[PDB]
Amino acid sequence: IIYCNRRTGKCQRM
Repeated sequence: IIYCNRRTGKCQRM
């Protein structure tokens, strides 16, 4: 996943 949601802040695949 590469999505960079500005809400949750999930940009990486950690």
